Amino acid sequence: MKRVVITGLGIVSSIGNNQQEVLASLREGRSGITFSQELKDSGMRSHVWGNVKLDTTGLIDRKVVRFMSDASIYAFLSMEQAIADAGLSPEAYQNNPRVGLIAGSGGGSPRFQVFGADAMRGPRGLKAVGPYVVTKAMASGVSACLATPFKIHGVNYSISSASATSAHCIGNAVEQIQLGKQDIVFAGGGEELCWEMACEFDAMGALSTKYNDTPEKASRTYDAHRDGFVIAGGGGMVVVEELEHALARGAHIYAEIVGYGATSDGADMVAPSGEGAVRCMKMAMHGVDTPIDYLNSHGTSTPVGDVKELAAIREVFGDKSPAISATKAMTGHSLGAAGVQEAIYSLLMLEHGFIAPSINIEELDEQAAGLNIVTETTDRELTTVMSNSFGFGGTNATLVMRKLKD
Amino acid sequence: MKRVVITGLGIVSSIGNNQQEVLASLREGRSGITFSQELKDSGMRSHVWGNVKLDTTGLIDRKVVRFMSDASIYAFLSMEQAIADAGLSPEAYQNNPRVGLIAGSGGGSPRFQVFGADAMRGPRGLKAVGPYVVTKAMASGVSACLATPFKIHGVNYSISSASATSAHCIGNAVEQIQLGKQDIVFAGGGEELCWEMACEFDAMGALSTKYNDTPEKASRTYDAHRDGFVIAGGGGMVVVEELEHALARGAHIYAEIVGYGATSDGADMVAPSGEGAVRCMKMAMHGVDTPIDYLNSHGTSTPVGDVKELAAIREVFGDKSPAISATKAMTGHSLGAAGVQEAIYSLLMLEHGFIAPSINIEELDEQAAGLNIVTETTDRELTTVMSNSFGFGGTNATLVMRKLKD
Ligand SMILES: *C(=O)CCCCCCCCCCC
Ligand SMILES: *C(=O)CCCCCCCCCCC
Repeated sequence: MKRVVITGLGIVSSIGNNQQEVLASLREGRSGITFSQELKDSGMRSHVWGNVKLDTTGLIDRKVVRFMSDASIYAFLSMEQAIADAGLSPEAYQNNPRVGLIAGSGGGSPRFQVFGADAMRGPRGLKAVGPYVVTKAMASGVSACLATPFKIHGVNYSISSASATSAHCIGNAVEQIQLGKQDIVFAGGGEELCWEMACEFDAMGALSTKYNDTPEKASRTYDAHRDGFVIAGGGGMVVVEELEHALARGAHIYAEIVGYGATSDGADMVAPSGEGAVRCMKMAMHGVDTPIDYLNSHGTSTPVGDVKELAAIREVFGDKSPAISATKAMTGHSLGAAGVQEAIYSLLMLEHGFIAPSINIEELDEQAAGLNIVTETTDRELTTVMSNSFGFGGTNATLVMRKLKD
Repeated sequence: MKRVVITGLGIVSSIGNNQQEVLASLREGRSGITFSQELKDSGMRSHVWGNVKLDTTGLIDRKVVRFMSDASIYAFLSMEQAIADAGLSPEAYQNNPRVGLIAGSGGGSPRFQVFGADAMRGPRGLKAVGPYVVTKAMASGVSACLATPFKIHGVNYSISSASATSAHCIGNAVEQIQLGKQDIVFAGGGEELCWEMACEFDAMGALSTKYNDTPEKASRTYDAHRDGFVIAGGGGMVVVEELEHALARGAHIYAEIVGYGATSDGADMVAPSGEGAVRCMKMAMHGVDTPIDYLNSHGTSTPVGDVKELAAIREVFGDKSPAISATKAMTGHSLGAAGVQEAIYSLLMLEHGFIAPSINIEELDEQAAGLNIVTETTDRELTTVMSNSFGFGGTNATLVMRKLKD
């Protein structure tokens, strides 16, 4: 029954360590992809990634960071930013039963799980493993490592759904507020970047391997010669809040979440059916009586995936399709963190009135003909935006956000 | 607004491969803990575990099982049982937008995450890794691997929260129905059992190590000489359904879910605060006009944990406490699968009118004095039952289930 808005955001990504840096990159169509000596040394074929350009050493208290893996660290930093951006003080959100946290990652921590196994097999056994691997490697690490130090008393758990992970976290947060159980819920996620995890993707042939010499051109959603996505890492968090509660404290409102769709393909384990995406987008548009001005597609730069989504978009919008752009062309695929980060990019476009470009399209794919895929930064007042997130196992999520009247 | 009931269940645990075996074990007070050569050979101090005594070979189609890890296998078999028990046919739950699945695991698959890293570092590299490690190792493996083959079209994702994982999955399923978004939601989870995961717990001193010579006595919740929990694996699944929809199809109803609590401690990373549990139980009891007849405790058999929960119980019920028993004394701690399996044990006690015994208590802990702890199988007509699930990161979940009027 309650209305839900976003009143704060935080982000650590391949194209910026805060929203100011991210805004700059989006407007310039700047790539965050670099060559990775780590991936190459591991024996992989894909040697490019969207890495976080930031030394996190000493940014978090020793007694707090000892339980964390990179996914949790990225999410933590993003939350600190979100709290400051939202203008919330400790006395308001801490030890408050009406304030919760829903954040997750797609793979937990392959790095620390492998570390533990490797240590256990050495001559020092248990002594070499140490007592902190469980909180670093458990699937709920991102929520557990944040809810505790931030003194959260409300809901506390992680939602995981591969590449749709953080989108579902935001959606579930919305639901908690609509149910009247929470007034504020920090929602987002994080994902570490390491060969331990990346090699499994390369092994299934999902990663780009043809552009290692020109890193910034590897991620090329919609380009006729795309050859897989570029793995990335990072984190993001947004403050989901009940409308009256936000207005009562004089919060800055970025937008209202007016639609949330969550569906399942029930078809293929790794490829989207398209049919599920159609139902997801429609579900998210139910009751939304303003046109979608911009759509931030899932578009990972894969042969099948890119066009399956475009086909879904055509069926949903008919001859009234919105401006479209795939920011992954610039940032790479941050997996579990993709949902929240892309929701954030969309919010920035909505807040500053511009559409970020879909870069690296040298030869548009035949199946993309006729659609308005923006390839250059465009100034334009936007009112309603949509963001898609699809994951392995046929899990779909769509979020629709709209400016609040006045 | 909608009322929610459980119309089917499935389970694969250390004390039974279906509800018939589980029921017999609960009544007899039979342990499912055995000696593990695998754990001993790995270099661990804890050599006992609650293993699934079932050969799963050929129980799942080749093309489907190739994408799964053990957690998914256990959950899959549990879902098959639940579907048959619920009396649902393919046309009833398949390709139906109103039917979903919410199931998870606490750690995904440490075994396959390590396999991938090991294979990659060998002479075959990517070829040895293979194309199936991602779906086996990703945190959402359990939901992805079930939703796809069972043709699920509704919600599809995993909730993870350490030892409260599958309890939150059931609670979220309840919310989806209350929101009127789904008519049926399969909820539960699974967890693999392997040294790759167990050694990290031993490394932090969380597992029992003093009773390897007498495996069946290692797990002893509330006993003065307990020394940590006994790790276990397995799966569970329940059919969460809207009341009218269930009645309309002549379904057998085990009970109605009349309360669901989800809170956070915001205190310690590994130990429960007690305060969070109090708030969680009170939240789940709100509006419930009948007394709690039986409480299936979290009780993992750890020095600190066991008494913190007892203190919370005492705070909530005072001198009028319900009958209490920790089934983990029999089954071991199945981590991510604990929530749903224990909900199932509780439903069986409600359905068959008996209280399972809290075994292995040779010297009751002094802090348990004055509480109604049951140590002998006791026939008694139950009407309302409660089950607690707490996890690392201070995450709490409580479910309250009650019989439906006549
Ligand atoms: C998006 O759907 C692509 C798949 C993301 C899965 C989450 C990350 C899993 C890492 C597992 C490492 C072996
Ligand atoms: C319950 O809270 C006890 C902790 C369970 C955490 C989930 C299982 C994580 C295993 C993988 C990391 C070692």
